[PDB]
Amino acid sequence: SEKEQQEAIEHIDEVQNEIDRLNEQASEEILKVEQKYNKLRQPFFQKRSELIAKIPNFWVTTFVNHPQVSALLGEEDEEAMHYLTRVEVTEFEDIKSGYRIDFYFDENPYFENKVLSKEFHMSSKSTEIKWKSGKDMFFTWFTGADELGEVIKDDIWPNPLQYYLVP
Amino acid sequence: MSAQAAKVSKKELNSDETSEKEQQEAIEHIDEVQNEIDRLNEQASEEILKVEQKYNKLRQPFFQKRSELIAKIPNFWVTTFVNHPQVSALLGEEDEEAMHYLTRVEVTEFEDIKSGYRIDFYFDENPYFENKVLSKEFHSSKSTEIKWKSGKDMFFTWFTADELGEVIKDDIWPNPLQYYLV
Ligand SMILES: OC[C@H]1O[C@H](O[C@H]2O[C@H](CO)[C@@H](O)[C@H](O)[C@H]2O)[C@H](O)[C@@H](O)[C@@H]1O
Ligand SMILES: OC[C@H]1O[C@H](O[C@H]2O[C@H](CO)[C@@H](O)[C@H](O)[C@H]2O)[C@H](O)[C@@H](O)[C@@H]1O
Repeated sequence: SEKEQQEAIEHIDEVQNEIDRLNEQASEEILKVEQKYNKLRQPFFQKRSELIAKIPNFWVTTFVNHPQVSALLGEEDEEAMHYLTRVEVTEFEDIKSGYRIDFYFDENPYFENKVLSKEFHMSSKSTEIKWKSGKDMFFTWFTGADELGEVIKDDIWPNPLQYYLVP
Repeated sequence: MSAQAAKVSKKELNSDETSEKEQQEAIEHIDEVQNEIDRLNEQASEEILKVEQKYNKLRQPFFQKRSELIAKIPNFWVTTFVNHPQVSALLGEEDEEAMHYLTRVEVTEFEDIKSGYRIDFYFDENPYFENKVLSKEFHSSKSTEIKWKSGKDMFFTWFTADELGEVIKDDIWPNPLQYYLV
């Protein structure tokens, strides 16, 4: 029994080793699916970008019509957001590495930066905002950072029209 | 006819046609592109579901075997829990004494046509309650009514949710052995 309990635990160790290999294989095959479809989708996101450029205030309105993102938007934040021209989400090619969100802003009284970028690593890198005279204030989320990041990546990004078109 | 044509002319001319139209056209063209995106999302989804079904079937006999082996080791699950940083903190010295009678944990997920998951806790005969199995389901959660013995009423507040359930399901279930040892 003291030996039998010992036999059982070695046997548990071996079964768990098989479990672990199978958990690893499943994760790898899933990740490859995501890597595959991230590549196939890229020409359509590019095209979709060009079309959104023809709808002024597309990204502001999309954000405003999203219950979670709106909770993140103060008065001046939303005014700054009027210079918001384009949002891109790019997942790193291997997917596991993380992703980046780019926010393009037209020339504005708030900051010098053309693009404000937030990167997520699997760790969080963001653009330093070159605020203009006395403008230093959403933009705090900029500097948990991954909740709004996931909302944009996973909710808004696949179908932003779902929010644009629905007050 | 003259008066009718006058009304018609006024209506069609007098009664924007750059910016509005541009917008409306763009929206229709974005929808077209979305349809391509959605088909791709659906293909990926299907692919991931086929991968998940395959490895689920591969994994199952091993998790079955692992449970039967676990039942031969006294204290496996207390030791696993006491060694887990978040479950350990919820165990008083009492709940720990009770968990010595805990022979078996099962986590069963029903995802296909969502019904959440279930954790079943099997106990040998013990001084604290009558129940052979204490279960909890999370979809927001159903739980076994514990039939305490006589002033034995006591972690087991959990059966009166999300965080602990997720910990056991997501952390410990796939590999309890890393806590049992480490
Ligand atoms: O792989 C299955 C998922 O496909 C979509 O999500 C991926 O594609 C999106 C763009 O269409 C990305 O924003 C996202 O990060 C990717 O995970 C779909 O939105 C999901 O519901 C599917 O499960
Ligand atoms: O298809 C049989 C069952 O597969 C899944 O369950 C197995 O895989 C899980 C992790 O992938 C293990 O945690 C579980 O113990 C295995 O039995 C699925 O969760 C079940 O609903 C399926 O019946």
